[PDB]
Parts: sequence; C-alpha cells; structure tokens
Amino acid sequence: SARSLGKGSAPPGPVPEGSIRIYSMRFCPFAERTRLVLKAKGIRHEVININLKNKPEWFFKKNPFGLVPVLENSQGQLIYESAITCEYLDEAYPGKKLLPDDPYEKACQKMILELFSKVPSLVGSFIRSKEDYAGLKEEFRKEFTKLEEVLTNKKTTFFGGNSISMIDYLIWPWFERLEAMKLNECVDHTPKLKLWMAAMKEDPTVSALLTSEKDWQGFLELYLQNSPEACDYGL
Amino acid sequence: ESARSLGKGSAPPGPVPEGSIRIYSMRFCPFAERTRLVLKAKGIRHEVININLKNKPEWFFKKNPFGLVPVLENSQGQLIYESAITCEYLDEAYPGKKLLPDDPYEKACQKMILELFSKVPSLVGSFIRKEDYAGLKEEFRKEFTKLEEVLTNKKTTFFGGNSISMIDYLIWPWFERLEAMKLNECVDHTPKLKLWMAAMKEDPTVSALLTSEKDWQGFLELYLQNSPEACDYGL
Repeated sequence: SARSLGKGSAPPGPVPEGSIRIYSMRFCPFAERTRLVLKAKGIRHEVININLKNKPEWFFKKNPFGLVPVLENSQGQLIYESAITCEYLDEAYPGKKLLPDDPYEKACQKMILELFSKVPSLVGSFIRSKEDYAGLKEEFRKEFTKLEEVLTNKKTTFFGGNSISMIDYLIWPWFERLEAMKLNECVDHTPKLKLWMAAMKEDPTVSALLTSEKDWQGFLELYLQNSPEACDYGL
Repeated sequence: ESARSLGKGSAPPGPVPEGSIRIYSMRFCPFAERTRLVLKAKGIRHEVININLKNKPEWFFKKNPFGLVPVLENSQGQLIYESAITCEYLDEAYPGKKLLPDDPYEKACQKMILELFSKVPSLVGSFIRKEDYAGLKEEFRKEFTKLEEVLTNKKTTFFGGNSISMIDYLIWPWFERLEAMKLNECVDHTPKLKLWMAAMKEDPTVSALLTSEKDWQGFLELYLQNSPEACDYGL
C-alpha cells in the first residue's frame, strides 16, 4: 500500500467522504511538512506515494508543477505548494490552531520562514556532488546564526513561542536530515538552535514521523545511483 | 515636502502616532504599490515615508534585515516586511471589506495563482535591464498564457471571482507597467487577460494609484544611471 505509483499506473479513484488524500514521497522533506500538520491536527487521511524519478502520466493533472505534496479532497479540490497545503489544513480542520490567530504573530512566522529560505537549496547542493564541503558548511553556519538571532530576540524555546507551532514544523525536515548528513558541527556555534533541535525530537508529532538515518542513507545512495527504486527503499 | 525620499544623513523618523500605521515605500516600486493598493482599498489611516533606494539611510537597515521596501511600522514599534506578508497583515488587522475570501480553499487558490505569476516580476526586471527583446517577449507570452488559462477555467472577470480581490491587487503593478514598457503586444493572444486589464483600470483604488507613462519613463532614465534624484522624479 505504501509502494510508490509510477509511469503506466492507473489514475486513482475519488477521495472518500470525511477523508483527505496526500500525494507524497516518504523521503521528501517538503511533503514531510504537510504530514507533520496532518499528524499534529489528528486529521483522517490517506497517503499515495509518487515515484518522482518515473512519474505517473495522470499526476500532472494533480499539479501543473509536477511536485509533491498535493492535497485532494472529496469535492476534487487540489492544493499544491507545501506552505499552502499546511495553511489550508490548519484553516479547514478543527482542534488547536498551529498558526497564531494574532495578525502580527502570524506575519512573524511567515517572515521567519523567509529567513530560512536559503537552507533547502544548501541541503540539495550538499547532497549532490569533494572540495565543496568547507564552503557549504560555512554557508550553513551563516544561515543558522540568523535563526539563532530570532530565538535570542524572542527569548523563547521555539520559533513561535514557548510551545511548538506551525513555523517549527515547516523548518524541522531540514534539521532532521542534518545529523543523517553528518553536518551536526554546523550548529556547534548556535546553542539556542541546538537546544531547539533536542526539544523538537521530544515532540510526539516530530518523533512519530522521524526517518532513521539508515533508511535515509539507503534512499540517498539509490537516489544518487539514479535508481527508480529509490522512493521505495525499505519497501 | 513629506513625499521627498529620505537618504544618507536624514534623521530617523519619530514614533508612529496612535491609530495610524507607517509604510516605508518608493513611489515607483511595484512591490510597495501592492501594499499601497491595500491601504487605499481598506481606507486605512497611514503615513508614507519614501526611501532613496540609490542612497539608503543607515537607520533604515534596522527596519528590515533584507533592506527592501515595503515595510510596515505601527505605534507599538512592530515591523512587517515582504510585500505579500504586509498585504495579508493589513487585511486581517484592519476593519471593513475583506480582500481575501473567508473560504480556506478559495484563499489557497489565490496563493496558488500568485505562484503561477512568480516569473513575471523577474522578466520585467530583465527587460528593463538587444535582440534579448524577442526572447523576453516570448517568455512574457508563455507566462501570460498561464494566467489566461486560470481566467478561462474560472469563467469570471477577476482572478478571485466576479469582484476585485487581493490576488488582483497583488499582480496588477506589473500589468500597469506594460504600456509604459511598450509590451502590450505580449497580451494580444490573451483576450480574457486583456479585458481584466481594462476592468482593473476602471477600479477606483487602482485608478487613484496609477503612475503616468511620463513620470515612469522619467524615473527609469534616472534610475538606470544610478541617479540619487531618480526616486524623487516628478516631485
């Protein structure tokens, strides 16, 4: 049931009443954002994994950009872009809100997300390709000092207060891979950010969705080998 | 004159008065025009401080760590930057008619359409910055086709329905500069987008904030030569 769907696969059926579907990939950190929100809010859903190296022909009608995550509900409505999917889920579902309702506090979370914007591309660059490592670790350190400054100025344990909120879940997938990439020395000069990473791993939602560093390395070696079995590593 | 832009050696501004809000802007900046369209549409009491973008004051780098306009500042000293964030903050923080739909899926559609528009501001910048023209005009036609497909599927005059909403004000500044840049032919294959442009010019908020073709070309001639008088052209 978790095996990814690829080129030649049959278009999926309609999403059943009272449920939502996520088009995802088990090792995609952008989709992990949406799955953290789905788990934190206790939302009943179904997962369809997409083979990103051998995409189903029907997947391009779900998203014109051809990227995961994509949400699909029973009315056939489609929502793409990880940040948009997270905001939509917090708005359309009941229970405790992950986004603060104060307009300024909500704007701060979106400004912090923009301060984090260079981190996903650095992770991408690090994974790919070596003599480049030194320069890239320096780049990581500079970006992390910007997040250290936010926590210093806020005087809180998390990026949106003394308890976890949307902003923490949005940036967590990249800090999760940091240790798997053996780049933990990049937070050795950011003590508040380091304490934040330890607090995040103790969160029940974060903890339930962690990928083991061996499963991630299994995926990565298959991905770097350009294998169409990468998305399905560990079955 | 309160409108002349502030440069190096200017005194840092005083506190924002109670009941008001300040926008740090530049009269020919399309990103800050988004924010000004929202302040005008919602009838928000505010003050404008223009920044000399070719002679930036030192005190301004404390208002935004990116050093860009627009920036909002209130009486509590709160600072909000990134044009899309400033617009959403104003819609939530102030009374009157909401520019954003209340439905979570309709709100998500507005943010997805904004993403479909994302290449247009950088093509405008590349065009203003040959022979390059033919290629750049073809890129404009491809991007404008994407917007025409949205209007074709919605069967409405505007991007969020039968009435003007936030998404229209967010993309309008770049369509406003088409005639000025002599790029009207780039929409001659997009009839619905062409009717939308005419409908936008009829809107009282849009009409009140239009820049004359002469003031714009007058600004551009000075800005391209790094003139410190560029931002204050037309007085």
